[PDB]
Amino acid sequence: RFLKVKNWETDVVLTDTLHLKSTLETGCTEHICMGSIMLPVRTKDQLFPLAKEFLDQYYSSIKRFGSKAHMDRLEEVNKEIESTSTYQLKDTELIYGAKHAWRNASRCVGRIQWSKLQVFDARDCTTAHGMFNYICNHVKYATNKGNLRSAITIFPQRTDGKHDFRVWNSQLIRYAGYKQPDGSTLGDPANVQFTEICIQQGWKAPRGRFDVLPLLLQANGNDPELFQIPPELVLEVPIRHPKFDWFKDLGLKWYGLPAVSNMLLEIGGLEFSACPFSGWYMGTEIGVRDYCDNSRYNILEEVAKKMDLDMRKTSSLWKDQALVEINIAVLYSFQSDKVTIVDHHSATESFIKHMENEYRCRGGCPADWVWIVPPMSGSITPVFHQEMLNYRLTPSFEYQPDPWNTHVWKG
Amino acid sequence: RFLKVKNWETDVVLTDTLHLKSTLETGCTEHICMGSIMLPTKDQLFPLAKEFLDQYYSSIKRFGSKAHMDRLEEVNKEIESTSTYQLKDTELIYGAKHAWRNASRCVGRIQWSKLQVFDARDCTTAHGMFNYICNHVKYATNKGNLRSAITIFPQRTDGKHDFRVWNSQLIRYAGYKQPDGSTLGDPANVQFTEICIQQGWKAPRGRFDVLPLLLQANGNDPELFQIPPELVLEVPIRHPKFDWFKDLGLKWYGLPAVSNMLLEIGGLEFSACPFSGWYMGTEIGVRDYCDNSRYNILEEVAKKMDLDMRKTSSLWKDQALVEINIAVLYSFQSDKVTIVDHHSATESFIKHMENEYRCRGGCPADWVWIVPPMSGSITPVFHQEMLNYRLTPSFEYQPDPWNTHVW
Ligand code: HEM
Ligand code: HEM
Ligand SMILES: Cc1cc(N)nc(C[C@H]2CNC[C@H]2OCCNCc2ccco2)c1
Ligand SMILES: Cc1cc(N)nc(C[C@H]2CNC[C@H]2OCCNCc2ccco2)c1
Ligand SMILES: C[C@H](O)[C@H](O)[C@H]1CNc2nc(N)[nH]c(=O)c2N1
Ligand SMILES: C[C@H](O)[C@H](O)[C@H]1CNc2nc(N)[nH]c(=O)c2N1
Ligand SMILES: [Zn+2]
Repeated sequence: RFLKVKNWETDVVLTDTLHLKSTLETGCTEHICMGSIMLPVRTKDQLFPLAKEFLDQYYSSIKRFGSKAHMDRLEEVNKEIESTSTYQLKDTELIYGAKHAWRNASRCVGRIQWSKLQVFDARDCTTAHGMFNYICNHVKYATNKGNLRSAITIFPQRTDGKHDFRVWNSQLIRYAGYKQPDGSTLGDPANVQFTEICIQQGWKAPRGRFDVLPLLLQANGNDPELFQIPPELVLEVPIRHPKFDWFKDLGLKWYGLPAVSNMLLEIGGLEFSACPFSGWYMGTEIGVRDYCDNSRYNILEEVAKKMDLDMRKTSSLWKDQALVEINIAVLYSFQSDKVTIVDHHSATESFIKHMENEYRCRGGCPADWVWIVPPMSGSITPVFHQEMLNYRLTPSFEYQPDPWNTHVWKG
Repeated sequence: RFLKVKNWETDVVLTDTLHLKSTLETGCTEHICMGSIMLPTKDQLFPLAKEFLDQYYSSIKRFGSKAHMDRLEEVNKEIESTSTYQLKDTELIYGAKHAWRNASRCVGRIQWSKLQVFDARDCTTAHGMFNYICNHVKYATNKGNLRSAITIFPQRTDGKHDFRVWNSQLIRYAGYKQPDGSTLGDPANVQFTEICIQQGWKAPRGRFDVLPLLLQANGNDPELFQIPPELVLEVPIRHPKFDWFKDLGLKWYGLPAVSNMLLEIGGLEFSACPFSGWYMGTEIGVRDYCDNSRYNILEEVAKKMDLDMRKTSSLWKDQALVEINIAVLYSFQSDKVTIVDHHSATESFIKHMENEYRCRGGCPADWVWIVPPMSGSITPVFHQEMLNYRLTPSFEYQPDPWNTHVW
């Protein structure tokens, strides 16, 4: 079957056939659309089909489908599964699998870059100290003194689900949040519970507004351990505005490396529960979401105060005005310090080009409109006007429960 | 079967049960989400009538009463005999209000129970339709103090005698392609403008010419009518800070009035049912003015502001966007023409959602449409999970008449 999507700005119509290779479920039915829902131990029986499907994709991609090498690899994996109940990926397969999980990530606007991903194979890791060393190396490599390079580090796969590797941090680099007795929050309100966990584990908290959190690392199902990333490895950007000289005195900064560390990478039915990955920022992630969400740094009022905007009625659009100025500041600051960043106009235009190329060469590009459209200035970006089809392909990145909710404490 | 929605800003979780009363289909499957797609007999009619009358009698707390059983019988007899049926005034009013209540793409539904319903089921000609519509327009406008209204023309019969308003909205501006290759006025309306001309219209050929109504009664050929200009309330656009803003020569109309949809009530189809409310500022300032395929005014405005248009990262589009939208709101407010900003309308919609969850067990909502086209995440609806499903009575899209009609 064929499905069409239209761009309502250009009248360009694309035809999706790739959705036919979709296995996982969306959450939607013919009677309900769950498109705006945020969050909607394997046996041998379920594993060989998943392995076979993956290896068929891999071998097609290298133009060796049905070759002796393809057939021998199927037989070898087959035997490994029946005898050991799992299997190991070849290095080439791991790399392919990680690149494809990114390519298939329908909530990611940055996918034009998918084929340029440095993969660090950390499957020989055994301890939390080992994980710390791997993660420092990834941070240093990815940071590259401001010239950011995409990377992912992949720790050993799940076995019985009792021996999981996990990074407890939601991102490798984030700021602490501290709930005060008066109910106000110092730092990032998103990180309060995690900060509290770190403190209980023995972290000495400086208790400021931008304290970089320690890494909390779990190897082989053991209790997690704390490590401080060397500060010289944490690139940060002080935020200033090109025209407003008082902007610097708001005391804002942000880190340059966006690096998600709490997702699960599935490749050929194997589950990599610790697979931190990083790219570079789109400005709005910081300027809109991190700074201006009511439940995050919430700076809108203080900025608009300083700008002397009319704040007595929402219809003056003071919030919208202060919002644009903050986002100008973020982009100006990163550019001035030569730290890679992309604005939402550039990123969305590139995404449309990527999506069109994917339809031509791949037969489709699963995309989640709710996530792809930037959180300011939606309709003056081309993605707002682009119909998208959302479906799930593997290899993939998936959510998983927070480890403090499930971990069996050893003591 | 029972579904949760969470607001990620406030942690408020609501439980939806209303979706189980859902009739029509979404376009989505377990394999594919089509959430961002814009447009995805006697035997058939009785279940539809019964479903509707049950909910009606339930609403007036008379479910299972003799009057309920008697009406279901009377409608059954009428369908068996005539192949259709007629709604009581009370049913028509209830049905229209509920089609609005059920409109998953509408942010303004807190207002759904204050809808003036004009019953135009006795209309027979296009001049009649014109009269009804002028009366609707004048009532709704109310000298700037806008009141929500719908006018309901006769229902479909055999489908060869359709009433239709060919216009997409009652009030829109003409669009003309130039020898130049550019577009004068609204590029969205070029095809409709040519159809008007093809049928005789005296196109003044300007940037903001109120289109004529093109009205089809009883399946006949449509006829042209100019709405009396004193009935079309328009607003000149100026900025509270920028004295140069007026020189762009921008104006818009005060009355948003969709006229091309189909109202379905109890299986009956009302193919001409123009309805109107009042604007949310972004519809004009973001969409009408700034879409590239619309008036597309960002470049001109940015130039007048003397912003750096060399690089996208100066956010010159975003700066101008905000100013254009401040101007729209300021102008309407200054001329006392009802308008709502996107902060206010979305805050109201959240309150409405909570009311609907509490009093009805849910509220179908299409996040893609509900979140405003600017400043998305600084409005509360951005952080609100929404379930989208189709309830009846409903408003539905229908084919443009010029493709269907035979002359
Ligand atoms: C190279 C520069 C990149 C840019 C500008 C970018 C952009 C983004 C943005 C803006 C989001 C939404 C984030 C949010 O709102 O929470 C996102 C999501 C995501 N991206 Fe990227 N991305 C990049 C690289 C990467 C890389 C290297 C990977 C993995 C190898 C990746 C995989 C993902 C995934 C799985 C999501 C969904 C996250 C979630 O559900 O929370 N992206 N991307
Ligand atoms: C009273 C003030 C109202 C406000 C502020 C409002 C707000 C809106 C907005 C912003 C849209 C999106 C339109 C677009 O982006 O193209 C919309 C759509 C819609 N509204 Fe309302 N609305 C109001 C009254 C009404 C009334 C009176 C009705 C019917 C009785 C109605 C039914 C609908 C329907 C069916 C849609 C979807 C239209 C489509 O799919 O193109 N609304 N509403
Ligand atoms: C690799 C990468 C690159 C990039 N530009 N942005 C990201 C996303 C990071 C940087 N900004 C927000 C954060 O995402 C956090 C995870 N997504 C939100 C979420 C929270 C719960 C479920 O989904 C990741
Ligand atoms: C009753 C009403 C009130 C209001 N504030 N806004 C509207 C919507 C009007 C005023 N601005 C856009 C237009 O709707 C056009 C129809 N929707 C867009 C569309 C185009 C094709 C399919 O769907 C209607
Ligand atoms: C409820 C809603 O799905 C939720 O707030 C989503 C909307 N779109 C988003 N889009 C991006 N890129 N990131 C997000 O966190 C969200 N949040
Ligand atoms: C393709 C996409 O669905 C399309 O651009 C939609 C997005 N959201 C919208 N939202 C509203 N309110 N009105 C619209 O016309 C649209 N257009
Ligand atoms: Zn869906």
